[PDB]
Amino acid sequence: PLAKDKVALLIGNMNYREHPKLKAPLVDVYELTNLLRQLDFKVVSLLDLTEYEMRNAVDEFLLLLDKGVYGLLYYAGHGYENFGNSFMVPVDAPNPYRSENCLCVQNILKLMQEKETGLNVFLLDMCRKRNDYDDTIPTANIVFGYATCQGAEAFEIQHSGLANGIFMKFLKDRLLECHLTKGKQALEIRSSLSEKRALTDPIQGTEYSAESLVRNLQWAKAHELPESMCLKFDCGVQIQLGFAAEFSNVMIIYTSIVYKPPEIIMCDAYVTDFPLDLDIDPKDANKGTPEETGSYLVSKDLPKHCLYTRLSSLQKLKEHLVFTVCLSYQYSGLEDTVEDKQEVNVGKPLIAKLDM
Ligand SMILES: CC(C)c1c(NC(=O)Nc2cnc(-n3nccn3)c(Cl)c2)cnc2cc(Cl)nn12
Ligand SMILES: [Ca+2]
Ligand SMILES: [Ca+2]
Ligand SMILES: [Ca+2]
Ligand SMILES: [Ca+2]
Repeated sequence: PLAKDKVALLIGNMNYREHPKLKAPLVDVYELTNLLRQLDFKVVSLLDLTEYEMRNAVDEFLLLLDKGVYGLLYYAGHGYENFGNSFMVPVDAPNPYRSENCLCVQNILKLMQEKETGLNVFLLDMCRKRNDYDDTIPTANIVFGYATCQGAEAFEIQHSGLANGIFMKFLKDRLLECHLTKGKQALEIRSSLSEKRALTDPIQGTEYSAESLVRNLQWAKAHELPESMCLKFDCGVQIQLGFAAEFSNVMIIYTSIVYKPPEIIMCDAYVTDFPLDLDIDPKDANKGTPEETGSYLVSKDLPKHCLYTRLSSLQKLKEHLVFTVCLSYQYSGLEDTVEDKQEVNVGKPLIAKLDM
């Protein structure tokens, strides 16, 4: 068959405020978005959403689900279940959980089933609490997937490894064209298909469509990365300031000295003074690999020799992304290093441009 569009939303919640902090979602969201973009999906990938951010994100995904489109929703993070109703827990949720602070899976699912979409895929990779087992209880083209592990230890053991994410295996094996570890865990996959649907089905391809143009530009607005800069410093140094997206809400910056002038024999440069809403620890800025910042991106896909800084949390940017690049310089016979600065405005990078 054909897809009228291919749209995907991936949420990975990790940095929980009142609950144990998970680690696996970063990896598996990155890997699955890589897969999905190779399958022609436009993808949003958001780490660490609070209830409000998470609800706004899901609502705009649901607003893109239209007659004939193929929609994938993926969640990883803490979940709970009560009485047949499963809940995705946002990172700001209190302890104990409540339904009031959480997004109910079944509500998203009944809204996905409403649309007359050509394929709905909804995959959940939940860490349950230890004792939170299933309860005693009494369409469109749909694939529902639901994985559980009991406890963060079992979750993080089973998700340890590269490439071994349950739903990425499932989609590769079953929707195109990892040892069992200790603990309690479960997988549920349910499907109802009128005809065969696959993620490799062509998009119904338009030369001349306003609707297609709107869909592409609405997503592309949320993914404008800053136009990489080279800063002139008046002492004759030039510092190159480069950018990369790791997620829709995570940007890596990389600073490098592109040259020193004749008179300067020692030079060093770095970034500081980021917006407070992003909560950047400066010990996790200015590192000598992007791996040291906590990025999936490596020093062999990002360019060499830079100081690397990871700006996560870009959806929390109230205003403009503004920072100071600092220079240290030392003249050919001088006893002391000179310091210099310039302030950079970087705009509203990535999902920060939605301004919500
Ligand atoms: C419309 C487009 C950008 C889009 C989404 N939109 C959002 O995720 N919107 C959002 C809206 N608001 C907040 N937010 N509220 C407060 C702080 N952050 C966030 Cl995180 C996300 C979501 N999923 C998809 C998939 C495709 Cl394909 N496109 N797309
Ligand atoms: Ca239960
Ligand atoms: Ca993994
Ligand atoms: Ca604002
Ligand atoms: Ca001095």
